[PDB]
Amino acid sequence: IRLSRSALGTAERRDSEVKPAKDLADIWRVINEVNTINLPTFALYNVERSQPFNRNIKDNTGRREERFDAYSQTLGGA
Amino acid sequence: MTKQYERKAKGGNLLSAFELYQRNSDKAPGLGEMLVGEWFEMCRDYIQDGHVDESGIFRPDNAFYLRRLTLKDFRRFSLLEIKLEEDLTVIIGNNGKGKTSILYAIAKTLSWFVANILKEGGSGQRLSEMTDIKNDAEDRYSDVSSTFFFGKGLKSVPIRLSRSALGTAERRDSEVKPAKDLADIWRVINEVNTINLPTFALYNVERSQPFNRNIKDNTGRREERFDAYSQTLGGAGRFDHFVEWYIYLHKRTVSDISSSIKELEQQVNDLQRTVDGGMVSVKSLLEQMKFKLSEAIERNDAAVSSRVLTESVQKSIVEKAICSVVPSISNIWVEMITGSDLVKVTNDGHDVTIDQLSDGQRVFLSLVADLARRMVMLNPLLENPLEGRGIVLIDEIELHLHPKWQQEVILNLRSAFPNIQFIITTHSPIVLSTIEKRCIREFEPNDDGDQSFLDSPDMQTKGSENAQILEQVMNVHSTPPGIAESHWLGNFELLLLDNSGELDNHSQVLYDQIKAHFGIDSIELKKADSLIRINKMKNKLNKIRAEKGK
Amino acid sequence: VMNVHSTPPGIAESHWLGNFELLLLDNSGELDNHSQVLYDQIKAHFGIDSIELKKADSLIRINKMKNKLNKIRAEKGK
Ligand SMILES: Nc1ncnc2c1ncn2[C@@H]1O[C@H](COP(=O)(O)OP(=O)(O)O)[C@@H](O)[C@H]1O
Repeated sequence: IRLSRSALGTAERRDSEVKPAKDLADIWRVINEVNTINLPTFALYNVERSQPFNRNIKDNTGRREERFDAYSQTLGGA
Repeated sequence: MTKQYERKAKGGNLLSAFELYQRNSDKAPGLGEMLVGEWFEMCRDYIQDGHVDESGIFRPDNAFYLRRLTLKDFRRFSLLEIKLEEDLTVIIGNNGKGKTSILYAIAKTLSWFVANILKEGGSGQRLSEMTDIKNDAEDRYSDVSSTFFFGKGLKSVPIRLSRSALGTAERRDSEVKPAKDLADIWRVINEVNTINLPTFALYNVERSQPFNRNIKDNTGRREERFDAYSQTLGGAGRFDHFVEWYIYLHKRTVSDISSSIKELEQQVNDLQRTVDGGMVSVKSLLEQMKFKLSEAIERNDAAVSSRVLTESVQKSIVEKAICSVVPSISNIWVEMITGSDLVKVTNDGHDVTIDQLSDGQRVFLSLVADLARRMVMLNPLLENPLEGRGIVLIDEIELHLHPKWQQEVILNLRSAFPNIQFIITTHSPIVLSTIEKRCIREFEPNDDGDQSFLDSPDMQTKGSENAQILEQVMNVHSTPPGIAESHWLGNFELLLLDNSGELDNHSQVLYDQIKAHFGIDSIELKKADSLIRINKMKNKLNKIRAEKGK
Repeated sequence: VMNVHSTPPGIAESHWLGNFELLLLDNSGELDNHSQVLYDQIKAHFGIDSIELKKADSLIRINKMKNKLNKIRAEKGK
């Protein structure tokens, strides 16, 4: 998988080659929906962690109980 | 009534002189101008007197700093009393030992000073209900005590911040009256005639903001002298405010007033002659700029009457403060890229912007830049505004800093800001290696808050080895205890000591695996070889002694 | 690995052991006025139980008896 970007004000724009990642994640998602499987975990813990306080707002964001809530803001840094 | 006040004021007291000035302020003026001004030019001199030492650093005659702090039932501390150094105090300990709580309490105490400096009879921050009162405390209340020092005239100004818990008979009240008195002195002396005010800054863990490229346009609030007190004791410094102020300085340096006031005068001269004959319609709706001319005349005398430094001079001072403290930064300036003005720096010979800066460099840059801006804005009467009074609290001074940078983070800060009392907390022994032993307050590993005083370490940390400071001061083994390979040298030493000294199979296999793991010329192998050498020589000496006689 | 000194280089007290090495090896390995002054400074700053003073006194002991043995050997080598 290759991520590519061109600078501002450039006539020629470079594209990204992200198809194999889509294929692998499609395999994971389709197999999981047909029959439950174990899904990989992708997390990023950058400097944006260590923020003060906890449970700032009620955070109406999508029912933490459901399984695919584990991928929400998983690579945000905090 | 006034005889004792007159006698005491000549002896070196400002509070009595302040009371005399306040009491004679509302009396009959003119005939009593000399007597009321004599107290003014004794209270103002107390805050303004100072000499330049042999090192070329302005040393105030009367320094302002906090002497001792007492915490009673405040969080994990049942009763803790702390004595603080005049220049630099370092608080060290394990996690959850209350180091952050001490800085938080000092910031809350300084909040009242800041508030009463800003507004007449202002109210500072006061303790929390939910999290500040000690749990399982039989009194359900807490208080913090401060004993600031402002020269021989004010040897002690006790400050008490107190609070009760959720549900009590008597609500404990504060004793912020001396802080109000001192800040009232500062404010009214400044308002009668501009003086230098102390800077109180708190830098918490929450100073690692990722920075925003979008900054609000300069409305004018970032150039007021009383803007260095905005969110100063609030954790993160206002780096966006610094960026706006720096861009303002760049714009006013590249534009200046001598290239605009003369143009306004020329336009007025042309238009007035044009409207001389009549038809003043070309000036009735053009009178707005003629009145804006007088408006620009105002707010400009304040730049000459308050003895503020030139904007170019302020820019140069801030730039040289930033570059001489941050190691990677070489120079900093503003460019008009695609119209908007943005700040660029020089990191390791490259010209990245602020948003491209790493978190380690950006946080330290923001800290030093905010401190320099606040000192420059609050100290307009000094040749070097960085040599001004103040108390700055920094939590985790080594945050996001490489060990190479930790060896020079204290010396640079002390050199840039000589007259600020720094109260810091650290987790690194590399920083402690550059700090005097007298400046360190330590929490014992076996401490649940029942202790009453913070002692200095027994070993001199300044100029010491990192391993020695890790062992004696921080009680950390040089090698990791949880790694099996870290005990091989001691096991080899014991297995060679109990044996006759010859390398038997048990010692030989351990030596071989030590060689295989650490390497051919690791320190462990050299130490093992030296132990073999000394054991062989000791055996030789014992054999010689046995052969000498029976 | 970190490419960092274990002892800070910007501290004047860090080079005191090396300075003592120089001022001790200069004449024959014996103490004199400036060497004794530097030893007193090391003792007062680092302390009595500090490893710095232990290294300094071990160095003094080694050098004094090295000088004695050198004189003994030079006596018979003439
Ligand atoms: N109100 C309280 N009552 C009792 N213990 C508390 C209270 N507030 C905090 N603590 C404890 O005291 C410590 C506070 O941590 P902190 O002041 O940040 O110390 P450090 O900065 O050294 O990590 C933690 O161990 C916490 O559990």
